[PDB]
Amino acid sequence: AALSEQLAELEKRSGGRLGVAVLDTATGRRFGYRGDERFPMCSTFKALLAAAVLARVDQGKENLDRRITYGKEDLVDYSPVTEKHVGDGMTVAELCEAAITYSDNTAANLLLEALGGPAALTAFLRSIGDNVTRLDRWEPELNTAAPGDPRDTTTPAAMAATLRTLLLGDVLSPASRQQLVDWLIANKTGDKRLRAGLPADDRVGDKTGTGEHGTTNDIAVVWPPNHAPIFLAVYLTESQVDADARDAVIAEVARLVVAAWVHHH
Amino acid sequence: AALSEQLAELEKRSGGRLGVAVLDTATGRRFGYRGDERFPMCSTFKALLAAAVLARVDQGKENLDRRITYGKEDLVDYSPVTEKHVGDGMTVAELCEAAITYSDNTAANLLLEALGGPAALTAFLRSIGDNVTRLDRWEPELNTAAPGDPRDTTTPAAMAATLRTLLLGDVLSPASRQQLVDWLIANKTGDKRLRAGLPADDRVGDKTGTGEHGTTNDIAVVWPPNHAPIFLAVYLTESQVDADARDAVIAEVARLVVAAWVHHHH
Amino acid sequence: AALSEQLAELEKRSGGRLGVAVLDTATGRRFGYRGDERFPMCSTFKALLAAAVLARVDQGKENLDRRITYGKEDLVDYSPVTEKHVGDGMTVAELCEAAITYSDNTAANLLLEALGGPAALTAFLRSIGDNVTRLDRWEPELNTAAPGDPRDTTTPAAMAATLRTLLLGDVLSPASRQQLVDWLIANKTGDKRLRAGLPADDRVGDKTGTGEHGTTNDIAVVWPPNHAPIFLAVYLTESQVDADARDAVIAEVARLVVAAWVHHHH
Ligand code: NA
Repeated sequence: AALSEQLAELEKRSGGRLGVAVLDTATGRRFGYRGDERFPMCSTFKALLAAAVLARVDQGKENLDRRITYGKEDLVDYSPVTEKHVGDGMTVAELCEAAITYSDNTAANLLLEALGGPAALTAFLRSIGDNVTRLDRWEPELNTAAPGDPRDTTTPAAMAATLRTLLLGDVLSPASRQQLVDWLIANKTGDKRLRAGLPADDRVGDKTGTGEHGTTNDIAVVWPPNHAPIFLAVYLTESQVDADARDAVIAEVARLVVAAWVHHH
Repeated sequence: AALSEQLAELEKRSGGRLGVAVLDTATGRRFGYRGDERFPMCSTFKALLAAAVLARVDQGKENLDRRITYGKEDLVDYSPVTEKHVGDGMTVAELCEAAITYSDNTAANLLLEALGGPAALTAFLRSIGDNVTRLDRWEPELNTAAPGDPRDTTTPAAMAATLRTLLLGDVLSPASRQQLVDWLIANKTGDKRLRAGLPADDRVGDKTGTGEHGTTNDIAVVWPPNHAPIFLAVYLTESQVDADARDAVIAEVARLVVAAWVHHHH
Repeated sequence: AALSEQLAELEKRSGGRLGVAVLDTATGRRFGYRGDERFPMCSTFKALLAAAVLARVDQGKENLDRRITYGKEDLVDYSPVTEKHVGDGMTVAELCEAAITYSDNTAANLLLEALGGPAALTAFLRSIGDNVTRLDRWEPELNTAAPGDPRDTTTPAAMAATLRTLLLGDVLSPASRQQLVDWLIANKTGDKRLRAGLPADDRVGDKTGTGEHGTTNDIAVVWPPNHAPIFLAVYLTESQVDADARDAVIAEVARLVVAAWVHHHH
């Protein structure tokens, strides 16, 4: 396969370990490069976090309008949205929007205790047939991305399959599926990653992840024109190139994937 | 409200952080002073622990007559009932009664074991719509009550609303609801707190909490004569006065809330 | 009871603490020697781990054919099967077979991950009415078997009753019940323990456990000829004799139990 050889070369240039999974729901075709290896998910877990909250909203156990207040001691790093509402708090819906579109870390911590902690998120994932993904820690510790540590990891194939189930399955109500899609489409953190390499007329929703040990992740749902959605999970870790080059690797994966798919047609 | 100002002055005299929530089920009237701030709940969680046990009994995954045995090495501090039954053990019902009416710490640990741990209690609370309260540790570490630590915390408003759903809603069976009510009414540890400030003809059940960093708590269900229950959750932490004065702060909160309620009518 | 006196003297020969539980499903008779006390499970938990995985297969949330891959660095000690499939991985069914019949430790960790962790296994046991057994750690730490540590423990009576409900109750589908039975019957690690002392015409399935502090365990389901199943949970810890002599204690428990049952019938 030419795409696998292309990704192996791109992986070698990055100096780290690269994981790619593609799921085309029009064809059923799947592609994987290290698709069944574990990678630190980092903030890419926040897409699953909002899904578990929306499921509880569907169950009548949670309300998007419920207001959550907090103090300045509850703020952790990379919280550009929650740092502004120490005085008035934020609603659950506003916290999910901040956690997805701005990768707000404190918002994720507040939503995690709304669920009951990382084990509750893992249990929700087990409840929908994801027997692979696991969340173990809170922010910011879940971003350590140490080699050999299975904590807070997923595989590209499992993540892509889980999002297909979340966005297109019967797990969430039609209202919450659309809300999760709307949040991912409105992401502001991934202009340099998968979105950069995708054709401009593609409708894209995505959630990014960044961690230590040169970790750069991006997960997307892609709607080509008059085309069923394509799910894409890219994970890069242990890489030796700088932050901008790691983003370009993700963008390069997008270009390689699209160019592999123009051959299938 | 004059009550908010009165509690502000009482909070000032306490030197700490005071949290108050009132839930009046006869009218629907609610009141809160820092009702949405997190407080170390300490032993007040044992009311929710017993409810989670009773829910599993209603579930017939648990039996109130089931006997649990333990050794002296399993005893933690302040366990006045469980320390007397190292030889013969205690039933689940006896452990719940000991955990509520005497705030027995080892009894709480054994019941947490019967649940499957603090995360199992949190999961039960999430199953009944409490998205705020969390238990994270066992006895006695859950009582460290460090400022800024969200572990083992609740808010006054959440605890009052959860106590209401457990005692009035249909989370528990009628028999289980009456049993939890009976345990709370039979409490022996809270005579100097909310009970002290309430009118004598009030039917009251309560659960106390005490911890480090000058922490003194009390949650209660109060039935005035010919009156639907009123749920009351009071949390004091970081206070700078001794334990006797902290109990007096809780008793004064009951006096102020009652005085505010009678002024609401006459 | 003579069997109680006999187990008492045998316990003292072992130099440690001995726990025995018998559950005869033909008559309902149950026997216990320290059947209420907690013992470190060690690998005996893997029988419950496979049941929890089989329950999810019944629910359609897991597939026995699902392949799991792992790396060289993921292997822990005592992993005779998993160490040969770093390249090709293994299916869930293959991991359950290795975890049960060879007591493979890495296979158990991979299956614990498929569940969501030790707390997920404990939650499954609470869901079927086992309010006693708890798993807290992963391999190999769960085999520490420190005296007084309630982590990763069960009681003989709870394990026998749980094994009974898993193999004969409505928890699992008949297909997964038969699969769990077939795995236990195919165990390769218990020839020197309970199986050694049982009559040769008995059909036996078992799961062994071994840990530090001289811990030697074995749980079994025993089919005598034309007789309903008998469940037997034997736990030994803090033993002062070597590994072979600890194995011989378990075999002697089987001999003592069978002889006592011979007296029950005649
Ligand atoms: Na004892």
